[PDB]
Amino acid sequence: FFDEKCNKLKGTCKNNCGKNEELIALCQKSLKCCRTIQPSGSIID
Repeated sequence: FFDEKCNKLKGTCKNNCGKNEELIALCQKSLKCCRTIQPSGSIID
């Protein structure tokens, strides 16, 4: 449910977070929902 909503927020479940990506939710199979955050501005918060 948590990163199911992350899926809606277009967060991809990967092992290690990539470019400007942060860990927002813990998935199964050791995947983590990482959001590709937009730079230049104050992230997403």
